[PDB]
Amino acid sequence: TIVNTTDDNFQADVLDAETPVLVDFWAGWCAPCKAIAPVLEDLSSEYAGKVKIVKVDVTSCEETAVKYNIRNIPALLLFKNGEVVAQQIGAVPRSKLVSFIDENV
Amino acid sequence: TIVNTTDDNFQADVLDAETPVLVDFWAGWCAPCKAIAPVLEDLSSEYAGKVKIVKVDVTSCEETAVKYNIRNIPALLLFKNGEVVAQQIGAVPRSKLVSFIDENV
Repeated sequence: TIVNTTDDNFQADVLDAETPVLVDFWAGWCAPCKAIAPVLEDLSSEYAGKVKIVKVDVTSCEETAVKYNIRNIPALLLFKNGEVVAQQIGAVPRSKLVSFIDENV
Repeated sequence: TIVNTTDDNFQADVLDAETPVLVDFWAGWCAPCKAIAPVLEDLSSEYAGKVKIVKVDVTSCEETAVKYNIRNIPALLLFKNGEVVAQQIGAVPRSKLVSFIDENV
């Protein structure tokens, strides 16, 4: 279960969540972004109930990208209680994604 | 003298030209796209009449960005007679942009 959110739904899907939320900013022209889709699918299942994964398509969500000072994609921002607590900019291997999630639970 | 094109103006502004065309795929949130904007303005004048520079805002031109497999932004694609002859993906210094232009033009 990976929600695709929108500028209008980001409050409900991300900011209002109590489960920590890993937000994936991607675009269809972004090759490294597309390349981490498989690991994000696996991770969404591995961490079910502990972490919610949400995708932001920056083509239709430019306002959201700007609002959170996205400067480069792939960008993965971890939200807790509606605030950004950590981020991983640029694609990294599964092992670094697993370590990024585990330290910031 | 840098033309901002669209999905539907792309053929007339880029593909139909006989002068070589350097296309910069960019977005407003993208930081390296800002990194290279000044040098692009200088190069548009240094190479006036020899290379035309055109900009594609991927936020409103997703179709073009996907069609040309740009990988990430900023993407600098050199076109000659409507075909891509070389490309530089990511920001690079002035000296590498000059060598990129001259080697393929």
